[PDB]
Amino acid sequence: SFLDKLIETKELKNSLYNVLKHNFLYHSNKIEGSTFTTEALALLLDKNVVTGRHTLDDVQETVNSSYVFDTVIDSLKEKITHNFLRNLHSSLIFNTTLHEVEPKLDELIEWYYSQSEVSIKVIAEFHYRFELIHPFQDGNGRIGRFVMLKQMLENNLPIKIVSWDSEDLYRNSLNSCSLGNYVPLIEYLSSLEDFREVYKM
Amino acid sequence: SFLDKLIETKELKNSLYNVLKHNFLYHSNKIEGSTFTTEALALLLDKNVVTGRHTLDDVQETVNSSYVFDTVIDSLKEKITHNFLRNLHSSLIFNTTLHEPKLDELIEWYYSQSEVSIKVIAEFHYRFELIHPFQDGNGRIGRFVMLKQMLENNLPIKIVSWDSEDLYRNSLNSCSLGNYVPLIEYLSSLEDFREVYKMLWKL
Repeated sequence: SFLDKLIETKELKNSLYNVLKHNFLYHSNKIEGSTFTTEALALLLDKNVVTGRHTLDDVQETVNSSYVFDTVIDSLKEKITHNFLRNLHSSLIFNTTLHEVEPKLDELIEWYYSQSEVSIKVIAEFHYRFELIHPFQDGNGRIGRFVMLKQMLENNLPIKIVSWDSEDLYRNSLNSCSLGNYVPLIEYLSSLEDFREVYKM
Repeated sequence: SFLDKLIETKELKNSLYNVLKHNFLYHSNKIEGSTFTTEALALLLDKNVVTGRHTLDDVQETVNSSYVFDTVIDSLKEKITHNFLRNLHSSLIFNTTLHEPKLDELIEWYYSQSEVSIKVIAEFHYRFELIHPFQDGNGRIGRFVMLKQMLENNLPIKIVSWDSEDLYRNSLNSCSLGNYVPLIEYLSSLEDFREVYKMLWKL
């Protein structure tokens, strides 16, 4: 019923859609080095206004992140494919200084769509394996987290947004992980509060 | 000789080229509503960094103005054509909320002239504004063409300034076909850019 509210509340101001978009894009972009503050990003999303000091790459990648988010929500229920992911990537790196993999990725995808039920463990494993394959030059973190959110929303799972911190718990969690051992990432994701339960109002 | 110095310093930073680019783009963009200050514009051109409050369109149009400027200088001494102007336009409005016979007559008229002067530049300017070939960006494209024509014929380089832009628009208003005198008086009122920054090229 949550997804229903997300789609229905899309056009109204300060809604579930806009809040989720803001938090997710804020943390996900801040991990990758965006210098947008919460108010600067909110201002950019809402009124298309840029404030504070930023590189051109930061701004363009941010705007692209907004478009990619919208594309991800609009293209829910779609099967994750390589050309799909490349569409998201090229949409993400548009107008920037950028302007063995396929079989392993296909294997990962099949593994994902062979599950009887999807859980935080499955999503986390998909995340680490996707990062391990590393199909793209950059944005594997961003694209990967987008896919992660997509998977969470599609399967009515609790919405956990990877949050930036001062000790870098996310990256360290991915590092401590290894093949066959995804427990640190699962612990990290479980550590995070459910977004559904934060803004239940 | 000014042109030679302009070309030599094209690749150089904090040079005559960058001074001309900075001033010209500053005034030409500020006329159209850009909120970039001189320090913000200098920072953006030199280090590719955005500061202060701007719309996305302002930023993108500014950067586009930089690229278009570079393209205009690189295609000096080249003849102005419809595909050229359309190229300038598409380069100008890239990634923004948006994205003929009379014109040919004007172009042929320009390239049939024995000599080019401020009178020809002004007449071409007003006629270009009158045709208004593009939906938007006509002022910018037009001023680019003006600068191109000035540079090609070693004419005095006069940059249409935002301080004077009310006088520019009003002089443009007083103009009519066959009468481009107010615009000529206006351009003559403006200081020659060459003679302002003599330290950079002269002696």
